[PDB]
Amino acid sequence: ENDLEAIELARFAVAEHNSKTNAMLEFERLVKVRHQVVAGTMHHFTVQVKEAGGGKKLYEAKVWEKVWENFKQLQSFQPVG
Amino acid sequence: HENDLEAIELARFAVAEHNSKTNAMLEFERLVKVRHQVVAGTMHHFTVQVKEAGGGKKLYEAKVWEKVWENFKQLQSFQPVG
Ligand code: NA
Repeated sequence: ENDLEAIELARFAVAEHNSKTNAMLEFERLVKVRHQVVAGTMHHFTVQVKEAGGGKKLYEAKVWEKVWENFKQLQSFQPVG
Repeated sequence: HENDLEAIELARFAVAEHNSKTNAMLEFERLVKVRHQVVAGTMHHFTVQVKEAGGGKKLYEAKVWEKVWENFKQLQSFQPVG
C-alpha cells in the first residue's frame, strides 16, 4: 500500500489482538483504510430541573459537541439519585 | 464554571432534548456542576488480511483510536468479516 503510516497501525491492531486473545494471527496485508477525525468536547452537566408539578430534582447530563462542525448531541440523561 | 452562559445554554439543550425524546416534562432550573472533556483524535478503520495457522487467510475489520495531541493509541475492536 506504500502507506507505511497506516500499515504500522494495522500491524499494531493485529499485535494487540493477539496479545488479548492469543489468536496467533499473522499480518499479511492492509486492504482497506479510513481515517475518521474526531474533535469535540464531551460535557458533563449536573442539572437541577423542576418536575411536574413542583418538585425539584437533579439529573446528570452528558453532551457531545464538535468544535469545527455544527453538531451537538445528548449522550445520556439520568437521575443523580 | 457553571456560571458561564455558554455552558448553561448547552444544559438547556440537554433538558430540551430529553423532553423531546422522552416527554419527560422537565423545566431547566439551574446548572450546578460542569465538566469539559476535550476529545481530539482519529478513529482508524482497517480491513486487514491475516494468516492463521491454520494456516489459512482471513479478513478482519479493526478499529484503532488515536489521540493527536497526546501519545496514545488503542485497539477498539477486531471483528472477523465474511
Ligand atoms: Na439524539
